[PDB]
Amino acid sequence: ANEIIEIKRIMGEYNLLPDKNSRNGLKLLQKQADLLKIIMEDTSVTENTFKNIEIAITDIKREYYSHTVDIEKNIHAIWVAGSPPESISDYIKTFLKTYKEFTYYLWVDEKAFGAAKFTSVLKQIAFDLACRTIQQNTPQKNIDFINLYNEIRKKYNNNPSGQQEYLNKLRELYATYQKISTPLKHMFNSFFLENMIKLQDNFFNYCIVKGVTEINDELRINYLKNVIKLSDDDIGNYQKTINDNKDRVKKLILDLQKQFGENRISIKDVNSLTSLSKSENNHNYQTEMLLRWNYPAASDLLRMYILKEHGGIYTDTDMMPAYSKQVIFKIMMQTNGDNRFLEDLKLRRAISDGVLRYVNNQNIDEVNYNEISDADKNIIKKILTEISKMPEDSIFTKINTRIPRDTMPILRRYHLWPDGWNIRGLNGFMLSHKGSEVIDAVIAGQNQAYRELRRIRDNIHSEIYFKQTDELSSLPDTDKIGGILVKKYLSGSLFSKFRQDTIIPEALSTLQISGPDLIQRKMLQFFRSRGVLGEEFINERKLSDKAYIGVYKTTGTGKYDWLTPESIGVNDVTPADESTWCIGKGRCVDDFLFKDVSTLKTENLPELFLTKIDTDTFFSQWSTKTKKDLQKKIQDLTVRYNELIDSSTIDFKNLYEIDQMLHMIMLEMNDDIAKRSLFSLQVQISEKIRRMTIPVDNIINIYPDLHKKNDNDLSMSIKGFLASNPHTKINILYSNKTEHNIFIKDLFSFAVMENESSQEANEFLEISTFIYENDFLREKIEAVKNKMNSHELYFEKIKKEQNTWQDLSTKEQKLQLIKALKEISGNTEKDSHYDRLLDAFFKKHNENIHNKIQRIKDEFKEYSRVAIHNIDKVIFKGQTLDRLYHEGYVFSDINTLSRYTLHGLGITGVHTEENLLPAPSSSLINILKEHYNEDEISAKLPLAYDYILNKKESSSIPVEILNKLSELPPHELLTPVLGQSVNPLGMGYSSDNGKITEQVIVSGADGFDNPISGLIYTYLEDLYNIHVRMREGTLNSQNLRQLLENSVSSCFLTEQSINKLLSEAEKRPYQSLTEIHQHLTGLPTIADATLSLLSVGLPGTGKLLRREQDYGRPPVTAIQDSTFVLPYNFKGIGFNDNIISSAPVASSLHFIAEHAKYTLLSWPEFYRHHAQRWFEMAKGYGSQNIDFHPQSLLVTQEGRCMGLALLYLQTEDTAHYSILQENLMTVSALHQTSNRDKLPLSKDDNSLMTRTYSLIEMLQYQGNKYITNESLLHKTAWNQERITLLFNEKGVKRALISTPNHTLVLQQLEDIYRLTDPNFGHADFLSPIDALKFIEAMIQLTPTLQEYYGLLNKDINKHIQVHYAESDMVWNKLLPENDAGLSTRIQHTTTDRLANLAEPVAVAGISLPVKTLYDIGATLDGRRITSPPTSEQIPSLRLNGDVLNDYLSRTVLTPEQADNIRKILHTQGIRSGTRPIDPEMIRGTQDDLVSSQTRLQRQAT
Repeated sequence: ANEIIEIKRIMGEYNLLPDKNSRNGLKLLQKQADLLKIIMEDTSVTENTFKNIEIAITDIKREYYSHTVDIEKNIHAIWVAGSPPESISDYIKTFLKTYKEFTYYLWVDEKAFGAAKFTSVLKQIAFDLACRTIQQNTPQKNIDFINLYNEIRKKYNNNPSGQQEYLNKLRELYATYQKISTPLKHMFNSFFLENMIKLQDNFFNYCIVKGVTEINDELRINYLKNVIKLSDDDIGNYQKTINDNKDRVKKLILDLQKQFGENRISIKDVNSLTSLSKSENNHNYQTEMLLRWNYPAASDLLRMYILKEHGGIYTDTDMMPAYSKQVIFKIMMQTNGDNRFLEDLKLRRAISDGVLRYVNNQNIDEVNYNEISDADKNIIKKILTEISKMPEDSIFTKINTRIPRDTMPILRRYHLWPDGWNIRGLNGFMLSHKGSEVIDAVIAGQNQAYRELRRIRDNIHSEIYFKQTDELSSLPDTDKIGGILVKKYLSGSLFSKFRQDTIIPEALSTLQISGPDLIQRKMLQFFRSRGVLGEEFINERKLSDKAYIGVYKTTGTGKYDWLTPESIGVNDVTPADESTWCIGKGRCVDDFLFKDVSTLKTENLPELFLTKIDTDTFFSQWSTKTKKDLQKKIQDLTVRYNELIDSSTIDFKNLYEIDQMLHMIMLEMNDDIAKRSLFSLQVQISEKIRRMTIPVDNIINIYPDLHKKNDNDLSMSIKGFLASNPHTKINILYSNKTEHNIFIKDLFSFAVMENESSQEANEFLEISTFIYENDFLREKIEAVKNKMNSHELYFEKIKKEQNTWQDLSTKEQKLQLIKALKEISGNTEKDSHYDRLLDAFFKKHNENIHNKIQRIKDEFKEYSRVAIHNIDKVIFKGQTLDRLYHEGYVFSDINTLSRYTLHGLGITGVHTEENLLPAPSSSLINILKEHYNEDEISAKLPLAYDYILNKKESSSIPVEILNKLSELPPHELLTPVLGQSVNPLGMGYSSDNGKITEQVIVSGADGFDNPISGLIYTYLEDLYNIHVRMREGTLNSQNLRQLLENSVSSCFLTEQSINKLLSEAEKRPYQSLTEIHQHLTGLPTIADATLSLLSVGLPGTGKLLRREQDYGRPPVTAIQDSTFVLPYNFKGIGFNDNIISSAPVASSLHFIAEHAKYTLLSWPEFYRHHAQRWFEMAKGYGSQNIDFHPQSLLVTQEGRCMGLALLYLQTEDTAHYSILQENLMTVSALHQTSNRDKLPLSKDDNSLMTRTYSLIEMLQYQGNKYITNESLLHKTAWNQERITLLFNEKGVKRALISTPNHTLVLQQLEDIYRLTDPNFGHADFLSPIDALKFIEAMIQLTPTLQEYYGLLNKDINKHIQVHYAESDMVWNKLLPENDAGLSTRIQHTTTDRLANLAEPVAVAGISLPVKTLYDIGATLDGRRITSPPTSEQIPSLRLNGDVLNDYLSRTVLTPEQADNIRKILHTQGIRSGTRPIDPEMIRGTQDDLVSSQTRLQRQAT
């Protein structure tokens, strides 16, 4: 019925429109067709009659229409720097002659004539940095390619007479480059692309600091001077190139305007486009300046910008209009039955050359005719003579002018390669009208493609090696892109000599980021999104012939019909094509600018290098005035700045202070070089913030909507997350108060309407049609909504028991509810849907919500992990969210506030409102790709998930695929929450199309500091206060400023904000917290506000991070890798993640036996019985340093202790190793004291323990994932000689020795090989062979130990694996560098902190040091003491019992403090949660004669 009434509404609206041939009419038609398609496909009432289906199909054939729009009379072309004008002018003239009323525009970037020199300088800087990095990562092997390259760079010498020689030498050197091993080539590609990205980011930060709103040539010159030592000769060369290009453009345009008139052809400046400076496009044009390997071609973004802005026809300056009927006919008549002239490229190219010369009144028979037989030469000559005899103005025909609304036809090209016909679309020719939707779709696709390209940098934990086993389809894969860039850099230019088939590298076309293939893909997706109007353009997952232009008939009973094309195209086969630009036409050598990079200013590139400041060289450029004025501030800043940079954790107090004072130094200093140095410091701080990441606690929280009809999606999500990981704790949160308030709202709304089941449906549709046929239509809808909201406001205002108490009972107290509804109603009657039919409605409401909850509970009653929580019981009394619940809050964002409040309370992990699913793993995608196509995976995944979870087989998937899916464990096919990382600022955020939304909130692990949570708490309190003030109707500037005078959220307090807030308050007082947020800040979501809040505490780095968002960089609060997908299209929520191609590797979990021994009380037995044996074995093979630091964190062998192993891989020197060792000892002691003895810890110790455990879990998952993957780490079987030659010859610093149940670490610390086993500690050796023999012997130590490692009664040589990598930055990329400071800082327990200070406190009339008071254990409101209590905290200081009893169990406590403790215990009390202890603090043991001797000796000394 809803579908029928929607049909009626849409027909009513569409027939009354000012112009049906527009966007909204097309949208209405599309949605009508879609819903009618559902209706026909819906067997709701049988299949009706074949006649009804016939009616439906005739109707859908009818309603399509055409809605044709004309095209603007404009022709566009893009001028490319260095293009000779004498070649372009011919095609300009031909297009002007063919199209009479069209206006030709030549688009020229006046401010980028020198961009080629700048880009080449950046490219060679990047290549030299990559070469240096690769050389330093492979010191054992001397790569001769690098030596040859450096030798060539040295022998460059003379510039003017050696540029061509240098280019040719590089051309030959590419052949030598194509000889190194494949991993080296991958290293070059990855490093080269990454270095370009970093250099572009450095240039953009230079633009940010300089405060420039436009990028022009002298800005590039200044940047080059500030980066490299740029001389005056180079600036002269740059300016000469700029002037030469300007003169060429001026000459060309002057000649053309003289011959045709200065009104038909003119010149446009691309900087007039409003899309270059648009924030969404984030300056991808500048990036394309650099990441471009088809130099002679124009840019791909500018075409789309031009077509969107002005519209019309875009053409390349290398193309001619298509021939007319007569020309083709005469060509056939002069060749008889030889169709080779119209199909072979060479012959038609010669014909095109001849016709082009003829039309422009040049020497007709001067055609090249190269490599053409004499007979064909003569035939072409007669053909050209016949054409020349034919009058002009009839040789070229015009393309179709009319066009469907919101579409972009694409030129189609047919070529006759030796292997057959190649038919592809080209971006060389387009048609569009001003502002069509497909242009916007293609632009969005280009932005997404550029974001995905910038993934090797923006993502810390990327992939370096892929094995390139299978690669096809879209392929944005960075490895191939880097390969093409290296090809372009070294081997001159592309297209050299021969290129695959007929000088056409199709692989290039499939690899182009924004080439024709991306446009085709986005057009296909747009047409699919159109609906039932779209399949006319869709032909079996490919674009049909209707989308393209210049389509020839496919059925010519042999070849094609070159007489009557379906649509008219253009003659893209042109003598000035790339076939001449490759060899014949002179290659552009003005685009290269040699620059030796031995003079690189390393200290001015914070993104590339990490520089620690000092007082010697940091001030070697400042002016004397600023010197000795701010030099001292920087000098005493160094000590904190260097330790902040060289740290594993982030101290937010230190960071706040450092950044605030750097910003202060900025604001009060007037200089340009010192400001640049301090900005470099700020950029280093920002990069440090971005590199740090903290784990997530493997918890998913789902806040479902209990009003959706379908409930299988939530069950599917819960089951998928249960199957993804055997430790993922699932929480489902709801709120009885929220739905109760929703029900009351609906009741009041229906009542206030009253103030104004087939039979009931028929009556309602009759009433709706009756009011649609008279004045009640289009006159009271907005009245209904305004009146209901105003009466909701008024009912909120009156505040009776129905409001404050909300009638939470509804058992007997429905009587006053009914009489109140009568009072609010204007019926002045009885039982008017109030005494009757209302109790039934209430019963329906409660039964629906409660049965949904009951089904959710019962379906997962056997799983202890799935917990159903009620929000009303978790929140505290009197909080913001509690007051929102109590007063009555029914806005759609109440769930967002609930997520924020619940995270503030303490529950961590992912928070989401919709039904997320774990992302498919790489194995699942590989299985799917073995039978399907990449574009089909997104549609076939729901069936695969159904079969994996519910075991529901489908007929749409081959049985072999189902068997393969059933073969693998479910947790090998889905990606769990565990292992995901977030920014150290705290809460992350999901994203779409670059922007960040509130669909998913991923919070950091518990224990780690979280500033965003506190900022959100304070800001939500402020928003609630503002809400209350607007509700009361008493708000003005004064009290608004006073209400926000103490909180951080006062940086939004501008005049316009005040005016907007007051106007909105006067318009509609009762508004939502998110709406108030939008009115106050101007940002759409709270997620966008958080960075602004943080910039109050980080005035320098906060603004820098915000300002880098619109320069291509991801938001600092965004998520890189998405392990979640949405359950309606299966698209990742990540910023630059594509789940289909970049799928995460499956992690092999480790499972132990259920009877696993060594509980927490019995684990020390293992060390107790094996430590001495381990020591003897270590001494029996030669070891000068043996140290024991056994762990008590992991009693069982789950994860085979791999997490701990990875921590020992984090260190690379002995000092950091010792720091990590002692910190792990402290954490194990804390864990033993907490869990084994059941003694509560202090807040600091508990947080440290939680952080260490979260890190251990995350590293365990990551290590298990890395072990079972071959591209990342090279697995090897046990072989002593192989391993020792691996360390000696190949060169490896770190390796993991993995057994079935354990993991050992082997490092080359300094010159001494350290073998670490988390049990028994580490042993040092002077040679790898000794370490390997000791490992094998240590395995064969005791049958208990051998069994405990899972090597009992099994061969050792075939069950121990060795894992390593080819270079150490592989390890640096895999291992996260935010390890909570365990490897750099010495973590002090609260007892050590209290012992450090010496200040006894006066408690109960006696003096007691704070350390001893803590050791006794003093609980303030159920929490240990961390600071010395003041005079107002003593009476409330209780005493802990268990801690005290343990304290007596440990120490002897001589009477001199035993009496003091007696006084403390009697004066104070014992907290009820602990147990009482009898006073038995005495000391009378032994004799104090040894005490006499000890004091005698100490006085002696």
